[PDB]
Amino acid sequence: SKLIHVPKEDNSKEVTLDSLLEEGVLDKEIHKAITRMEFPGLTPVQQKTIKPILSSEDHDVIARAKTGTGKTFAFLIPIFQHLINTKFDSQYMVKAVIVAPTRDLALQIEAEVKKIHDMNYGLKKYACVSLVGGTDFRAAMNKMNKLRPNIVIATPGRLIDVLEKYSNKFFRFVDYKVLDEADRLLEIGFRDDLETISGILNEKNSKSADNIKTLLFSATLDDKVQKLANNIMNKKECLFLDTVDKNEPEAHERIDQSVVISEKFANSIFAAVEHIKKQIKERDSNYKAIIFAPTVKFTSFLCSILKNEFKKDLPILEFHGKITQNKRTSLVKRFKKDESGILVCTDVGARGMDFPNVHEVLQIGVPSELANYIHRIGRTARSGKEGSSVLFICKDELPFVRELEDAKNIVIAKQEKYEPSEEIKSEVLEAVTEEPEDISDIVISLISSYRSCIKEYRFSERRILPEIASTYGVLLNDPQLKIPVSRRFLDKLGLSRSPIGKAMFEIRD
RNA sequence: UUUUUUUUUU
Ligand SMILES: Nc1ncnc2c1ncn2[C@@H]1O[C@H](COP(=O)(O)OP(=O)(O)O)[C@@H](O)[C@H]1O
Ligand code: ALF
Ligand SMILES: [Mg+2]
Repeated sequence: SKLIHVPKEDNSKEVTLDSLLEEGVLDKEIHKAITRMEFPGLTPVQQKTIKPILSSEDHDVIARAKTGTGKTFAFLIPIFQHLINTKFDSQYMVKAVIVAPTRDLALQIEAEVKKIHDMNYGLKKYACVSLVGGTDFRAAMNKMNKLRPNIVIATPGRLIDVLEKYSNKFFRFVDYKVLDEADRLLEIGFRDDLETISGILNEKNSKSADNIKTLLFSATLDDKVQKLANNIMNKKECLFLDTVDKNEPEAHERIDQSVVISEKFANSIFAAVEHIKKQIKERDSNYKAIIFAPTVKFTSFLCSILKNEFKKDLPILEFHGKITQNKRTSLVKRFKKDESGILVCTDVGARGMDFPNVHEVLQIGVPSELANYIHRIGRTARSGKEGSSVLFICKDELPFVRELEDAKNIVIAKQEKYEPSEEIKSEVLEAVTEEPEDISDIVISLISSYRSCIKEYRFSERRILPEIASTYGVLLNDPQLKIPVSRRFLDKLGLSRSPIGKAMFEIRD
């Protein structure tokens, strides 16, 4: 299919809510809802996408725009307009399906639809239901039946669950599907799900297999995503609407990025603690920050340390995929409203989540994928606000920083070294209540996460894996102590003949 | 001794 590039333009005419109303693109009812939100104007991605999405041209749309620049309303506004344009046709049926890679993001998008409803009660007739895992299936279906929604927001697993059973009842008249965080949804482990979803919707569509228009949105995408999305794009033309220059870095330029380089992975823990201590003092506890970590077990560990250090000064919130969904949703609601606090999380929170007025993003170690560096730091400096980010890594993780330069043109100007005092080490370690077995579990989770990104980040296996493993000895305050394991466990890892394995583990069988 | 997410509360 024919890809049509519409690159970034400097001196193009400003599109406004009024201009779109006057032009007949937007109806008064959606104009009213968005005007009442009192935004200074429409963001660049909103100006670029609203009219093309609503065009009668037989095309799909790909849109790229930086983190926090209003991509959500860029698709929600034209979706609502479509519902108004076709309001007397198939009025009890789902016309738009929006898919997101995390449950909390799907639920946030639903909350944004409700904000549109609250600014104009006349839009409540275009109802919305979320279909996400970790919620009661029957309760959600009762809501589908009661509200007969025109908009569904979903995560892939639960959507497939519902579609296998109820595609005929609600989904035979879909006109749009949206992949939010599109590049994430087309990686391995989501791509097959999106192809399943797309196939069902196309097969069940009452008009034709190519009726559905597909919209892809992300801060991180290019021409390669069209290839990955080939099996789910129906139309003969695809419009690529880009608000970022070809060679311009995808990271938001307003973020003051820095990197703090330690000799050892574990030292990044002490560096982050001292950094947070300094920010709390200098800002007089007026501090809202998000700190990312590589694994669930390490995130939980890091939370314990930060509570011991800082619970007297700020709330510390624990956010990852093993937190119950009820608690995930409640903590997201709280951290959205709170003026201060520290959110400690995995990449479950890297993309999409909009927590207003976060001052700083912190990272201990590397993200789960290169693109998530851009999204992680993009949790700050949203909707025209300022922000800073600090990457805490060890020397053996430096090839990640080089890959950011080579692959994404991201060059972090501020770089500094860190070495922990014996005082901070004692302070942090003495409060740790985890047993050795728990510490082993935590460090092993890190070994596995780092092993999976060696190729992508061009790490030296022989250096990074022993360094990560040595965290066990650092945390137990004995640097020659290796991780005690069995022979069969070493065999499962495939390291029973490796010198790398001998450096990491002691066969205490 | 589940590396980040992602149905199985259908
Ligand atoms: N036109 C606008 N002007 C200012 N802020 C906006 C505008 N549109 C949306 N926002 C706000 O910007 C924030 C980030 O939007 P979001 O859609 O989450 O960003 P993205 O999806 O591009 O990362 C939200 O709080 C949203 O309400
Ligand atoms: F691009 Al986003 F939250 F969707 F930063
Ligand atoms: Mg978004």
